[PDB]
Amino acid sequence: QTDMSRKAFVFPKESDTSYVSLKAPLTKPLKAFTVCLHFYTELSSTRGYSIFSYATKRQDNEILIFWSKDIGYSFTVGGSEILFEVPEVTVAPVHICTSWESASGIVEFWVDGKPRVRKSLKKGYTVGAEASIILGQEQDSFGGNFEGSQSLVGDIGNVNMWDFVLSPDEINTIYLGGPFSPNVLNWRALKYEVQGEVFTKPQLWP
Amino acid sequence: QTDMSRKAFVFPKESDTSYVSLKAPLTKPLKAFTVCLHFYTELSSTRGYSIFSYATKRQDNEILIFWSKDIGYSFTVGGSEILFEVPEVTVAPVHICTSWESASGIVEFWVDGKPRVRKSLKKGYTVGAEASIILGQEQDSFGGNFEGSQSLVGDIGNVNMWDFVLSPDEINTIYLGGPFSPNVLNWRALKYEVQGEVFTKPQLWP
Amino acid sequence: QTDMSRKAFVFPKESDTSYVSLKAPLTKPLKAFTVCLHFYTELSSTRGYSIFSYATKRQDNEILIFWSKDIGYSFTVGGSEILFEVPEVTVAPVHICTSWESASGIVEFWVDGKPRVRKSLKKGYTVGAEASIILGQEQDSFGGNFEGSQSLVGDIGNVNMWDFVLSPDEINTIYLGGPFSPNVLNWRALKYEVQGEVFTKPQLWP
Amino acid sequence: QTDMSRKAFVFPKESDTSYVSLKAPLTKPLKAFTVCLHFYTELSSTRGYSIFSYATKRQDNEILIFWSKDIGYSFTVGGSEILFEVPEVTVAPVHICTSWESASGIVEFWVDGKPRVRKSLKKGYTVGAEASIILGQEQDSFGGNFEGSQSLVGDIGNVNMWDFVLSPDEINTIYLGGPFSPNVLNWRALKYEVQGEVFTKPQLWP
Amino acid sequence: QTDMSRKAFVFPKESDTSYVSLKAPLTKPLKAFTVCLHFYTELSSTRGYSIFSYATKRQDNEILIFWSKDIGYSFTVGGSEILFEVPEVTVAPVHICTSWESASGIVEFWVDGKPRVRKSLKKGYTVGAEASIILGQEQDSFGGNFEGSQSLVGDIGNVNMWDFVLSPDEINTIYLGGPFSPNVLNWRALKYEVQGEVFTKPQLWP
Ligand SMILES: C[N+](C)(C)CCOP(=O)(O)O
Ligand SMILES: C[N+](C)(C)CCOP(=O)(O)O
Ligand SMILES: C[N+](C)(C)CCOP(=O)(O)O
Ligand SMILES: C[N+](C)(C)CCOP(=O)(O)O
Ligand SMILES: C[N+](C)(C)CCOP(=O)(O)O
Ligand SMILES: [Ca+2]
Ligand SMILES: [Ca+2]
Ligand SMILES: [Ca+2]
Ligand SMILES: [Ca+2]
Ligand SMILES: [Ca+2]
Ligand SMILES: [Ca+2]
Ligand SMILES: [Ca+2]
Ligand SMILES: [Ca+2]
Ligand SMILES: [Ca+2]
Ligand SMILES: [Ca+2]
Repeated sequence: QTDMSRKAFVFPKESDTSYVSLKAPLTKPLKAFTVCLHFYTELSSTRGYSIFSYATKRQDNEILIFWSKDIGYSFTVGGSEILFEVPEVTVAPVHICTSWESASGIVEFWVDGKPRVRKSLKKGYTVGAEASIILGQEQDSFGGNFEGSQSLVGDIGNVNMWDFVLSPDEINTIYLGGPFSPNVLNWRALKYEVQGEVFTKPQLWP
Repeated sequence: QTDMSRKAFVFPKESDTSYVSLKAPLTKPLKAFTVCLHFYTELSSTRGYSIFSYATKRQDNEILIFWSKDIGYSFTVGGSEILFEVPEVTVAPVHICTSWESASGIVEFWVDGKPRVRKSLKKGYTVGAEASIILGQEQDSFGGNFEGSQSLVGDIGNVNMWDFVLSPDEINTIYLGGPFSPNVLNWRALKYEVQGEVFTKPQLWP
Repeated sequence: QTDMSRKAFVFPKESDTSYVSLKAPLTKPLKAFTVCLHFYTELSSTRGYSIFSYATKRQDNEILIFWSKDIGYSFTVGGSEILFEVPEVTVAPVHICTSWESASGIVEFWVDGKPRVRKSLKKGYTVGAEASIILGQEQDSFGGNFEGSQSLVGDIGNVNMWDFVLSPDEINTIYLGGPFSPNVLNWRALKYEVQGEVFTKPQLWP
Repeated sequence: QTDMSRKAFVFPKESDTSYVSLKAPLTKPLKAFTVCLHFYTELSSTRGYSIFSYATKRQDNEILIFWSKDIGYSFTVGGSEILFEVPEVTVAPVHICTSWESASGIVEFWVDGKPRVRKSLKKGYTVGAEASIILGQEQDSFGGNFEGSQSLVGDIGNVNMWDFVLSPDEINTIYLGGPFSPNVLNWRALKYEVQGEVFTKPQLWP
Repeated sequence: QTDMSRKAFVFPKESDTSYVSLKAPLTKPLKAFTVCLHFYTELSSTRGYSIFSYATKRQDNEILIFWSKDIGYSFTVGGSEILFEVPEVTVAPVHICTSWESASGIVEFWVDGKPRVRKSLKKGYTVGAEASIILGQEQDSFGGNFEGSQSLVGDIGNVNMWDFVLSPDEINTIYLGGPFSPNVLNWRALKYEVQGEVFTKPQLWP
């Protein structure tokens, strides 16, 4: 386990080879999850990019968080998609927490600790446990077929994942930096492999 | 019996079918009232929607608070309508209180604790006590004929109603959240029943 | 005498008949005066209205503070006018103070405690003491012939008047609502008569 | 000598006859100087005006601070001139300090305690002390040839002048109203001759 | 050497002759650096200018920080350039810190203590120690061939340089004016040569 606390991955070039792959010894399929992360990039006015990409052998977009140019955050689970529109994008590091629940299909999207409206997606689905998690790229297969025009450029960090929906009060503790214990994927204890041109640096965000 | 403190109803998809019916003990006709409720929806740019629909067997729009696209809050009692202009709208949860008084016809409308100018409406009218209070839908008959295009999407909560006009000091306490106790419809002691795609979830607003 | 503290007059309808008449104990003519008041109205985008009309047998516009559509605050003394043009207006309660001094003709106009530039009006004039003071209407006879399109809609209150020019420091404490004592017209010791649709209600402002 | 503290001159109408003449005790030519003042006017919407004027038998614009419409502050020494352009202006009192040094020609212009870029002007020149200082008018002969379209309207005060360049730290104590002691022209011990319709009134700026 | 603290160099007119040379005590080639500085100029809307020019006998733009009109900051190493574009610019002093690392090519740019996204430049390059460092001008030969169009006008100071990439925390204390000690170029201990119309004055920025 590597403690990545206060560190961030830097993807400083547009490329299809640069990525990191994050391990998840997860034994059971996800009836719900939350994923939170920090990212920073100036691509938001140039083009879309993959922020977080979870894939399984049956489904290359099993969870994906994706900025889509001139729209906002695409959030898609099980290959079906919703949009959270962002009409005035800004150049700053941004903290997103997203969460999804099978029992109701409710999606929550939180940006910088402010909630977006709850939306419905994939009620009754179940996210596969045998999955490849990739940062820095969008993957179109179980572990590859990355597209250079979908790569992230800039920084990502504080990637945390839970197998349950965090309440609003928990998400405030995340954003404000209280203590917490992610039970699927944990930045304090991350297991990962780095590929290509990717660096670990001090985080820019406070 | 249910105490909904810190919980909100979620209507996560547009339909003609998802709604909740709220029950009131009142049998004395309302010579005045206040209703306060907190809600969050992104429909405000796309289309109109019904925030709070109060029908009586005589009259489908006995009280209604409604958002009209590019107009602002429509408010109506006894089927007669006034408009509160909202020249620009922002995506965030919004708390409104509205109160009406037959003896003067004055309507007050309050948005996030800031008052709109008082207006006259239906002086001398009297709202019927036999009531079908419905959230999430607009009703065009007593408890039915919902127009799906008028449905709410998103969250509603803290629905409280009083048989009298709250003073400005009380209304500030409602918004900032101090102690109070309504006598027509109390969120902390809410008789309700639920139909269709409706969920009770932790409230997104502090 | 009525202490109108915390209370305001509400004019909830257009009419040529809703008004209040304020009685001044005023024997000697005014070589100088100050008037301060709160009002709140949505007419500002739509048409002009009379904030404060002071009339005499010789002159129906002996003092008049008047909003002029797409122009701003007209202030007239003795029927001569100057304009404090406002480039754009916002819907919130407004506090104004106006002072005038015959011995110099200098007018000061204050809005929310911010001074507008001093101007000259009717140097050496003398305002009559035997006056009809009307709130809610503009008058063109001594006490009547109101014009409906000039009537106020919404609220007025904290109407105070002094037979001398307040300094900048006093006018600040008027806006802050500190200790002061008017001597021509006092909201805590008001003598008035109400005609038509007018109501006394809690004030909508701090 | 008169202590004008807390007081300001008021020019309440446009004319070419109202002005006030300030007497400097100075006898030795100025190789450097600073002047600071508060003024307030609405004319910036409409026309240029002479804020501070200094003239000599040989030169009518020996120092002149002048608002040039659609441009900003003109500053001129010895009849040559530079602009500190101002793209956005607002109706409020404004405090300016300007300072000049023959040994470099560097001008500093400070507006509301926030500095403008240093610009060179009349390097090596020398300013005549046998001078008439005028507020309210531009000045085209030693004491006269005023131009009505260049008169100031509104208020002027805190006129202070030093025969040396104040440091940046000193100028902050001016703007924040701390202690200082001018030696060419001192608002706390002023000599002046008021002429025409000019009034001394309590200042509007804090 | 001189302690220049609280003082800045003023370049008050455009020329191809006014410049200062800073004598780095530098002997071993730089595999990384940080340079921080304050500058203030109104040229940013009119034309580009050289903020900090480092050259070696082989290479006239060995490190160059430059403003490109309607583009933003150009940062170049070894003659290769990246843009940190700026869509809106304001007339105020600006503090920049910039860093580069040979081992990765990661460039950081910090404007007023806000980080720009990290970008890749000149991986594996090395920066020569035998160098001419010049402010006020761009240099196209080792110590000369200045272009008037590329001269700085206005003020520059607090120039500090390190032979290593400062962390985000260390860069914050620089912006906040906490204690630090540069090891390549130090404003507390500057060695420099001055040519032409350049002056040392008290700094305008806080
Ligand atoms: C989310 N998205 C559809 C915009 C892009 C990803 O889809 P795909 O390229 O992986 O097929
Ligand atoms: C308020 N409204 C008139 C815009 C919509 C509701 O009217 P209705 O559809 O119930 O007849
Ligand atoms: C509108 N006005 C204040 C300029 C003039 C009003 O004159 P009048 O309508 O009272 O006769
Ligand atoms: C143009 N100016 C306003 C800076 C100077 C005017 O000098 P003058 O010709 O009006 O006396
Ligand atoms: C402006 N620039 C920094 C991109 C290039 C400058 O080239 P040069 O003028 O130093 O030769
Ligand atoms: Ca894919
Ligand atoms: Ca893809
Ligand atoms: Ca209806
Ligand atoms: Ca309907
Ligand atoms: Ca009249
Ligand atoms: Ca009239
Ligand atoms: Ca002149
Ligand atoms: Ca002239
Ligand atoms: Ca060069
Ligand atoms: Ca060059």
